[PDB]
Amino acid sequence: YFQSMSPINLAIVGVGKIVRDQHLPSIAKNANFKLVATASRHGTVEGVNSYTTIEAMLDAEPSIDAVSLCMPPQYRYEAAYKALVAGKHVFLEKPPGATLSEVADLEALANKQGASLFASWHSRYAPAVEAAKAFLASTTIKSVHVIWKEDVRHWHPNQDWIWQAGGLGVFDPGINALSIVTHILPRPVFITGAVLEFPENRDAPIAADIHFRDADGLPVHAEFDWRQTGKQSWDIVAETAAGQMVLSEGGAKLSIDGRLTEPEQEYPSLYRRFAEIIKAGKSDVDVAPLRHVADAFMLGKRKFVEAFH
Amino acid sequence: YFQSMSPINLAIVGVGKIVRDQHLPSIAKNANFKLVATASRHGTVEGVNSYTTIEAMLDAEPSIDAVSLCMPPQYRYEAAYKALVAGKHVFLEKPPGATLSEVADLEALANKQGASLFASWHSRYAPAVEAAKAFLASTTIKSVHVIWKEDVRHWHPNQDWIWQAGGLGVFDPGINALSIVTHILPRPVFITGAVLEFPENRDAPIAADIHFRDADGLPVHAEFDWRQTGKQSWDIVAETAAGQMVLSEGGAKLSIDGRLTEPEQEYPSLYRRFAEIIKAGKSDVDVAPLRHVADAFMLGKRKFVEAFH
Repeated sequence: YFQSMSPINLAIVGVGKIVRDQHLPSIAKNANFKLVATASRHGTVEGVNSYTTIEAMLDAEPSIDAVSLCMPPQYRYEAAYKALVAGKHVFLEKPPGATLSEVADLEALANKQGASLFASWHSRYAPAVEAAKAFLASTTIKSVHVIWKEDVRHWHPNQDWIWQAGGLGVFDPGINALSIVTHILPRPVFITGAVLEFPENRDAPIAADIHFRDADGLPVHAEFDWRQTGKQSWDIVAETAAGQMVLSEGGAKLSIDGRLTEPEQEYPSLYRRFAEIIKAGKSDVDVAPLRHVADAFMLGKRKFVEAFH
Repeated sequence: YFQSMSPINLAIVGVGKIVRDQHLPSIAKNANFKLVATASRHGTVEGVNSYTTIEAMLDAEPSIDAVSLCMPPQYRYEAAYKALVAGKHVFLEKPPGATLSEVADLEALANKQGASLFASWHSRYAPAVEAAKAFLASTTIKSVHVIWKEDVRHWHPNQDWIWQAGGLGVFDPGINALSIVTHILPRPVFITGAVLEFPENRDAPIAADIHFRDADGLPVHAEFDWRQTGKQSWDIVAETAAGQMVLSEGGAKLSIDGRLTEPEQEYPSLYRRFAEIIKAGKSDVDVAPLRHVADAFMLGKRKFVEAFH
């Protein structure tokens, strides 16, 4: 027989491009959620109750069940903490925190409160991702090459944050490839060597060359480059004995040998995942891609290339 | 009534100073262990069966129950992996791996095999550590200052490894203070800002200034310095309202207010801990201090100071 379900009452904290282009539109389509409030000193949503602080909102809106926290990782611990302390489920934007320690702390808090915490990784939900995963599982794998090369100027015009110590530099778009690889490969990998290319100012890298291995010694090469002004590349190529998969366009398209076998629904699947784990009563906090970033910074030979303006 | 127990049959893999000064002597005193074999291309132990490779030893000595792996983190994954694959308990030297990812991998392997894995942190077992921990628990804490300043020249004469990318630089002795703080404090902390001081060659830092917070905003300041040629400092000072604790000499001595309240038994307690968790059927892999190191490298403003010879 049919089981009726009331919506999960959702609040949004934060504003910006991703909030307008991705969050709000996906929420509007998702019937398992009701958007009941927003909290921000930088904007409101027409016809939705608004508050300037997360504490003000948690006080005044006791019907809230969950919160999507859309700010950058810098400001984000404190807000995630109060939400979980209130017992709300929490949807974290990518990467899930500034440090791994903050995140492991938030995770412990969440378990203790029975609240579902979620590290979203949008790229992991790009439309050819699961078909790559299922493929690689039936097949034997030889090598893996990750190419993620894009032009800063085009995507991050005049921005300061990316270059702060902590801003991650090229790892900012790079963690997305990591969030795919981590899901796609059969076995976990680890960094074996890394080179990090910094400008003379600022305190964050422009390119990286990284090698990984798994336990069976499968080699993984990753190149991240923020100077690729020409052809845009977001691919992960795997030499297989069945016999060569290419996943391109940030996980969007899959060509087995050359037989190129759906449309981009990343944020809508994130919200499906969030609805899903709330109803299962679980968390989904995979830190593996942020862990790879931190390892790269810890192991990386710090190489200086020029200046950037 | 009395319960009799046979020894845990132990193998040692690796050689060096710590093997002679700490491991072997502690093993010799510990009746819960029997040293049955060694594996190394760099030395043997008189009257103990010797092998050149860990695989040779695991084949020929089926009575082995556990292994202490004493090599540096570089070589150490592969050996830890084969041991756990064999189903042996594993005692890892500090830090437990080169990367956090390798360690999380070894941990998963261990659980899957039912084998006890152990990240040893010797300094955590320094003789005033538990008295600090119990103190801070009954008390309210204001601030925490960590001073860990030592002269390289004295302790690491002419060594190359410490400066490799991956060698950790000053974080090598610094992770020991981290391994205390992590145990001593009531709540977990996280890095809020960090400065990392590199020489012009090599690829690893000489000093670090690091700030942390916990959830209640308790401030923690840490200074690590490898140029302190004068007074040797390994202290962690906590301003309390009961009313000021000093833990000095790498966790060895405790002065509450000035009432300075045992002798150094780090490795013997490590082996007690290892015997203990094997009999309980559990692992003890606290990565929190290595996690702090990786965070520091990921968040750190990379500052250049001079050259080093």
